[PDB]
Amino acid sequence: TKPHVNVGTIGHVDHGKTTLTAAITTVLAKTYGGAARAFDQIDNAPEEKARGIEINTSHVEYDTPTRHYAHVDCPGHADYVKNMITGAAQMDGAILVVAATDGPMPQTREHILLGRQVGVPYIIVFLNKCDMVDDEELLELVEMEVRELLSQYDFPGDDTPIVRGSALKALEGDAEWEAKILELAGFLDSYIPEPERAIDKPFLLPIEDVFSICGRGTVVTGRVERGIIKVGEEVEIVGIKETQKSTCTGVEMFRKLLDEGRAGENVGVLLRGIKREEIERGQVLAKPGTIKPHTKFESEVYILSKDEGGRHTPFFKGYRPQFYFRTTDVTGTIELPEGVEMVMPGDNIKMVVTLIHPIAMDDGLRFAIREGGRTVGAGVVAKVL
Ligand SMILES: Nc1nc2c(ncn2[C@@H]2O[C@H](COP(=O)(O)OP(=O)(O)O)[C@@H](O)[C@H]2O)c(=O)[nH]1
Ligand SMILES: [Mg+2]
Repeated sequence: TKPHVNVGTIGHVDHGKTTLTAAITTVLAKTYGGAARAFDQIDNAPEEKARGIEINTSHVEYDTPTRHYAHVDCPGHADYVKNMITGAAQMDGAILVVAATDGPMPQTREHILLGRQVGVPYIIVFLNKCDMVDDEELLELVEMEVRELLSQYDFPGDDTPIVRGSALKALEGDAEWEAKILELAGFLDSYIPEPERAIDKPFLLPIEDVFSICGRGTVVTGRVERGIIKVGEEVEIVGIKETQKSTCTGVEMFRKLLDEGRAGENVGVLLRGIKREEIERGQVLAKPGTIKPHTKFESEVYILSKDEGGRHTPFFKGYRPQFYFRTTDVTGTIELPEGVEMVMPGDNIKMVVTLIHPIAMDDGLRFAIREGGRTVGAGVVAKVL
């Protein structure tokens, strides 16, 4: 029915993220129905588990007349880091909360940096605690500082919606301040475009298995990740080996002959021309010229602490783990930042990875770092080199 959008509040400690998350739920419920959530209920965030990594995060849900929002608010800076790198749902947009009394702070910069790194596509800013500021020239100064900050990290600072308000006075009931929270909900709907449906994205099928039907040819199996493959359409086999071009000669679902295969369907794609021996672990079927194979990439990664089931010892320059992209582990070489000799468990770093085999890759692709068969960390492709 109504579109679902994943948002969240980012910004420095005590700028007003939780108060704002409360005010959003409260004002939207007071204006056009729903259940209002108190500050206390969002503040003491429960602990969530993302494959062994522990993250304190509050998941609040609210509705505007057209959209349904799944909103994340975390207590500490460490949770934001973990959540942006491996968190359950990738943000479609973010609300950057900036206290007009403090202006941009170290975590303001960090969240903006991580946001682009991790591929958060839209940022709306709520200039909080304006009830405390009597100087209009001061508000303009903070606003200009925030727009400069966003532009520094490739966000369109000059075109970013900035709402001047007070999250506390709005949670309190003050109509004049409650208007500004409605203006913010308006920007969520107008500035963040409708999220792209999996079925409307270019066709991609990560290859889970290969078989060869007698007389029909090679069958490649998997769950259609995105788009639609119709019988007769041209396809590319991208991964370890040099990219191959073929044609979908059939689509099968447990004996049922389909004319097409859509996103979320477990399907068997027939390829006339391709031989079984040409298909390798980690290959992908995709709409020709929509994905490129790469070996070298820049990534933002988090290494599990011993407590999270990860290693107890640090790793060094010579570390060569397995990178689990979609279907298989691929061994990679690591380049640590200038001056970094070792990486401790529980740390996050910028890692330049060189895979032994190319992998169909785009910025924003998430992966797992495994040493045995055990997860030692998680990452996101920031830049494809
Ligand atoms: N003056 C003023 N203080 C506010 C406002 N919103 C929140 N605060 C207060 O600032 C403190 C920090 O708020 P909080 O949401 O917990 O910050 P967070 O850690 O960034 O989420 C709390 O004691 C709030 O009541 C506001 O609009 N104006
Ligand atoms: Mg908070």
